[PDB]
Amino acid sequence: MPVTINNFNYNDPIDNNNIIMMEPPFARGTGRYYKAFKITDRIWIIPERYTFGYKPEDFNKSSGIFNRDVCEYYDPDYLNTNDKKNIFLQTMIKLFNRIKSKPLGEKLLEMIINGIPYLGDRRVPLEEFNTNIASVTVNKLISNPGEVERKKGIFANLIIFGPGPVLNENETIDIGIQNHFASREGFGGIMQMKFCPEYVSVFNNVQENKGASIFNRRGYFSDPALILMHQLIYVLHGLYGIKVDDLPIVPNEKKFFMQSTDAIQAEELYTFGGQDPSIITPSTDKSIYDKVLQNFRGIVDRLNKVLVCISDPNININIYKNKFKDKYKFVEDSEGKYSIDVESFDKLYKSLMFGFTETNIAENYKIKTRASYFSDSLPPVKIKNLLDNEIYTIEEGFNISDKDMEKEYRGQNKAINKQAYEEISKEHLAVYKIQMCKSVKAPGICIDVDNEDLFFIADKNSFSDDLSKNERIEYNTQSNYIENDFPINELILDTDLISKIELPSENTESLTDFNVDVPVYEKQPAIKKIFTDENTIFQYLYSQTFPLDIRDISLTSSFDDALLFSNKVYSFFSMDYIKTANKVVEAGLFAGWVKQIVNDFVIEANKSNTMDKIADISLIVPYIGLALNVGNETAKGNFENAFEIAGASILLEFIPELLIPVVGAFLLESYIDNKNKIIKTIDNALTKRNEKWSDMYGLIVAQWLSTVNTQFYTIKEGMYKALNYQAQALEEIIKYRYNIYSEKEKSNINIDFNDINSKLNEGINQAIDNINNFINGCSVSYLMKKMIPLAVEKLLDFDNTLKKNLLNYIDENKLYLIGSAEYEKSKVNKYLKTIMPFDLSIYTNDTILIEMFNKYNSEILNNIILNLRYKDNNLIDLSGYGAKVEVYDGVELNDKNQFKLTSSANSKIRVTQNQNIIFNSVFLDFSVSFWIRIPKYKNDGIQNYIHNEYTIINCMKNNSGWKISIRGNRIIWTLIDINGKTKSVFFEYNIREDISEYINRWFFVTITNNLNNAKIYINGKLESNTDIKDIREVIANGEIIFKLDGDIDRTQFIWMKYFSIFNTELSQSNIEERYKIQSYSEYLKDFWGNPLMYNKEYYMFNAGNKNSYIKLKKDSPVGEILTRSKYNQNSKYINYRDLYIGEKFIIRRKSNSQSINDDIVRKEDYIYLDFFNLNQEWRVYTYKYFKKEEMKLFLAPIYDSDEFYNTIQIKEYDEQPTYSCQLLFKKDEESTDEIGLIGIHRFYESGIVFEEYKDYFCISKWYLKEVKRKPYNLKLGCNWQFIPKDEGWTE
Repeated sequence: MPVTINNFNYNDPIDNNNIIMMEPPFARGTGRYYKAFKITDRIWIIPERYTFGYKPEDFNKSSGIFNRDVCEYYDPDYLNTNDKKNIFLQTMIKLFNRIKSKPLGEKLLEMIINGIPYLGDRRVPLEEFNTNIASVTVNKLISNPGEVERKKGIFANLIIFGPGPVLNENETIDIGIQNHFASREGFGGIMQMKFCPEYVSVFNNVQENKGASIFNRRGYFSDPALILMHQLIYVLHGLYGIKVDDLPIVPNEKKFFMQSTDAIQAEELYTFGGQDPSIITPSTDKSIYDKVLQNFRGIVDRLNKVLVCISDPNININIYKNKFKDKYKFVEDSEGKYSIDVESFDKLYKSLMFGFTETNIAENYKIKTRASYFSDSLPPVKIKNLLDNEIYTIEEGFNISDKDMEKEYRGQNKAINKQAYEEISKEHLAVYKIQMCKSVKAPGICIDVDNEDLFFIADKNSFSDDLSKNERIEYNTQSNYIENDFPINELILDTDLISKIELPSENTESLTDFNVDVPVYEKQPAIKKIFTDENTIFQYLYSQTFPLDIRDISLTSSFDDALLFSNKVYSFFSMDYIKTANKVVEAGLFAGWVKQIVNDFVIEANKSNTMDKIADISLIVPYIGLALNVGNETAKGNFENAFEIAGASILLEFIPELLIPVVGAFLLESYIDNKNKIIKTIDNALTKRNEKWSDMYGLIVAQWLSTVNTQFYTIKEGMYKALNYQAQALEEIIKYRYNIYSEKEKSNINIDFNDINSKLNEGINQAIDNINNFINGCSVSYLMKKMIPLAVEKLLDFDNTLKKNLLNYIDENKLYLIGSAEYEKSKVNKYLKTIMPFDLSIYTNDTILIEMFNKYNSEILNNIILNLRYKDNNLIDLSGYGAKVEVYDGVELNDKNQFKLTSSANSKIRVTQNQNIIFNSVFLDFSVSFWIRIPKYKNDGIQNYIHNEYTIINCMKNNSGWKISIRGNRIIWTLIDINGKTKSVFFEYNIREDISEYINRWFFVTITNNLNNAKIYINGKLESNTDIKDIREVIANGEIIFKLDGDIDRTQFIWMKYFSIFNTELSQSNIEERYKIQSYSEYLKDFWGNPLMYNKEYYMFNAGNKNSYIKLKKDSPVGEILTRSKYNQNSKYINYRDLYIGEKFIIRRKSNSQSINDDIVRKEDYIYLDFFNLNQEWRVYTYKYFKKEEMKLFLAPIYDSDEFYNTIQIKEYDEQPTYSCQLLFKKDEESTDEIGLIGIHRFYESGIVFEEYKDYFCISKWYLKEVKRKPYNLKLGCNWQFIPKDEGWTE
């Protein structure tokens, strides 16, 4: 039969059957009875204020509190009269009907009703049903008081009292005697409950978006009749007796900003559900499991031993034995002897522990609840009337589809309903506050902070170290890993407990001994003063807030001034924003000023890709340090620089000390002489090692989740608060500016505040989205980088020791006992090689962590191993792992990451790596990318060109590795194989073809090998490929040393720019992006790729013609174009074109010619390109009003016209990187429109000597298409390459 609610009023006469006057167990024998109603059998409601342990004066509000976590509300005038008691009882009936509606409520019930507590705790022999114990029975009055008093015994399972002296507090107390509890040792007892239906908690969410664009009423409130099932699941645990006590999670209190909280056991963590039960280590899980199993076996022994009761003759035997067997799910043998089935007990334990939880109940009932135990909270709000059927419907609840609210959880939104659910005045709320004040005796600055805002950091005393126990293993031992996931189909298969037997009656004899212990509660002070000077969130969020009674303010960027003056506020935005906000305008431009300041606020709050630079950083929020200052004072300096040089470890202000004990070795002393069972022991040892790997990973994950995410969530909450405060301050300032003036401007220009409020809220929402994404990525990066390697090191050492021990054992015993051994030698040599990969999907289930972990792992810029970059005249790895580099300050290098390597031993770079990261078993898969410049041959050393072999990059550690060699016109990549053979990759440049653009030029090279193929990229394309299909099984273990390692001529020096080695697959669509990112630059390029320089000798080169230059004759000053020649010296071995030809285009200025001062780079600079010929000065001239066609520029004598603007402009006209420039001679400065397009014209120049047929490159309207469609300009007369002279190139 389904559970049935009995409906009746409060003034009904005492029937002594359904409305009795019992005595609560904690009342002992005082003699003050209480009326009590029953809803369902063994579920007694008793409406009255809980007064067992509290003083009568305790109820009124005082300066004290009870517990240091929750915020409390006092009220003495609750449940005063019969009307209030009747309303309480009606609300209880309504809530129970709401619970009974859904099938899951019926499953939760019918389980705390049919579960009868065992008769008698351990202080009784194994053959007695000692009914006279305070944890079983209570006494009820039969006769009307005054002449005759009788007491009869009545059973119970749950007694629901009223609220305590604090309405918010709800608890489920149990019964225990002489400091020993029968509710934990598999027995169970009657339990009480405290409750109040009206008041409910108010929570909030961050990731999601609120329905309304307002923060006056924000968040949600918890639905009544769902707080109740939390207490009922606690009651079910206590009643079934599995409320085992074990290691708590103590909050650390060794610092001045730590949270103070009472210890919390696993009972409060196993029922809240979600990701919280994952901070409970599997060792503690198995310990609890074993304790529960042992207790149940003990009760099996007691139940099989008991045979007669000597207290109440009315009690039967066989029916009670059958009922207890049904309750505990035992197995009855044909001889009447009970037992325990391991699978049945495991199923029961999982169903009772993981099967029911608050998150699952909320998801089933479609009710909004919090995300985790460690989360935000808000002051509570009451409900005006829970009985009015227009507000709360027992079929749906707060989400009535009639009023169009069953969507997006609209029913429980505080802002949208806003009318039927009053708030609670803060004139009676008492909270635990901490007063943080400066070291000075009287600073005038003493800040208050709630205890609910500080950082919660766990302590290392709360994590067990069962890994270090010496383990004995034999062929009969298999260890089962207990899961932490509940399939909801268990209850479906159970199907409403059809097989349960009807419970026996509740009429037994009365009790005699009623001695039982009762708790005593005491108040605490609510003020705690500490002296601190380390500025943090608690010191910035207060300075960002202005007093309520002030009217006019003015933002400023001085935190010291913000603390000193209450008039000003602190703003971490830009100085232009501060100036705009401080500006004062007139009535004419008020609307324009308002729009401008709102747009500026939105743009300033929306920033995600600041300082787009070649560096490998995806996203960053550049005002977190300026707004919060969390860590080692990240506010000062550059947050971007600090992040890029310190990794993700700079935000946190307390680095946890990990607990990674060394795991104990195995004791495989089974000593089986025959029956070849040693293989079973070996396999069991391997499985046990796997389980220990899993346990260590779980421990690391639990500690991470307990500390790091908590601190980062506090950071995110502070960010939300700061942004909201800034928006509110801006709106208040705008309102004051509007209100300052008289009615004239109000009538002339009209504006409403709702539009600007909505715009500001939208901006805040977008900014919070970006900040949340950044913080989540940072947290996952820290987890994957700074914690796992230590664990994998410890497990690798343990694996080595275990392999040695197993090898010694097998050699000493089994090698002689059994001939066949090579199979298990191969097993112990191969299986113990590969490590178990990490995977968060096994140790966590909720999508919030998994999705961002997957995104981080899919990201390609988070897989750097050996990020080599220049930073402060030193080489520091930017990968974040931390590698030791040995260099001195004597050497001098350019800032833009330039390395020069030669045969001299003076230049020495030593790198020691932390190659203990999760290893790559397959290997044969990586990439190496770098930028090279190589010298040129000087027609000397044919042996050097042909025979010589040299290299600068190598990895030779265990006589098998890989290296990259460079020859004269060759690129080689050699890898070694354990067998003896070697595979090599060859590439070369054509030099007899007379076409070359790589020689003495920067060139990007990438080598990428996978299991299938090894590929070479030099320009983003494939030219030469060869197969590496052979399985090499050679892994790079040692260091890589950068040196030629050969004493040769000093004339050779190799230039290197950017070394990056990836252990990740780089197949395609990433190499080209890397090329573009690392080659993109604002400045201009030389012939080879160096920055364009001033006062540098230059010569003409264009891709249109291979032989053209400008030369001025030594005898006579005439400049013109002649054809180029080859090298004058004859050399049949090799030949090349001539380069050091023509006249220089030096930028010589008489005012500043030597020691030019550092200037400021500006786009489209005004540069004059004129050269000097000894004492003759030339002038570049063009006839302003030219009427001819194809007219050359004039090299004229000196003219006294310099104030006129005949400047030359330089730019680019192609998207992809190149080595060329675009020159322009703009005669009119304000020519905002295009004067003309490109024109290549065949021209018969009117030369006196001869009519030269040239291809002149002028501004003509005959080739509009090229520079109108704007492709990548590679071939044109608009190249104008500037080729300097340097000692690297020998004439």
